[PDB]
Amino acid sequence: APVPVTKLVCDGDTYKCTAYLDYGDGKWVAQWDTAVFHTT
Amino acid sequence: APVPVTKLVCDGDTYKCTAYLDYGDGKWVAQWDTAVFHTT
Amino acid sequence: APVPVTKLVCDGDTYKCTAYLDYGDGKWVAQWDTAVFHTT
Ligand SMILES: C[C@@H]1O[C@@H](O)[C@@H](O)[C@H](O)[C@@H]1O
Repeated sequence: APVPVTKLVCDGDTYKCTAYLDYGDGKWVAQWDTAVFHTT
Repeated sequence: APVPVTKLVCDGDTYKCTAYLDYGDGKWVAQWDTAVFHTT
Repeated sequence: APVPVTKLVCDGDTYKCTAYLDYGDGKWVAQWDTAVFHTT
């Protein structure tokens, strides 16, 4: 299936972004490595 | 030059994450792999 | 800690997504590599 993403967050401690999914009981997420930094 | 992401979707079987780009003919996408899992 | 992504863009020539983050002076972002392409 194609599973819709509801919203995103990212964490500078873990260097993970997390997508909340519209699926099942509402507590599934998708997660991936990201860089995080203060820009200019 | 960066363009808006219109939406995110996530495949149920591969956990491939697809971002639909607002640009030109509307058929451009971005893609990456993710880990999907169930939380508390 | 997880902070909201307020905006999401993708850059075709760099193959990078940039997430803008709701934190601090508002210049925090997150970035990851992506495949970019035109769909059928
Ligand atoms: C965007 C920020 O990134 C790092 O500085 C973290 O220590 C914060 O919790 C926040 O996630």
